Amino acid sequence: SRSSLTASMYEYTLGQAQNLIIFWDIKEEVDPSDWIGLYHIDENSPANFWDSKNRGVTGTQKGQIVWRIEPGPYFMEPEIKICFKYYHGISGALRATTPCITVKNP
Repeated sequence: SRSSLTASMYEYTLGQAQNLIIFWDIKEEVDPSDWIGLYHIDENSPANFWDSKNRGVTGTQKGQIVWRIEPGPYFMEPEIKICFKYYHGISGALRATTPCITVKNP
């Protein structure tokens, strides 16, 4: 079994009761420098200084963080394509990623 980063749903409409939970299940022995970064699917710098998961992803192998996708400065488009990315802090090596999540803005 390999390291995985899955999500409750890969499509979220803004202003719904249904929230998006991010389930990470990493088989690698994790470092306390690990994190999940929330970046827009954008043809730009692969650093993509963007949103992220805070405390709770601080080098934990497996767990979940539920999050309300609210229409803020990050969510301006009619359909915001985002992706969560669990990086292993050592070398900043991408350990796991979610499919491109379609955040729809009605």
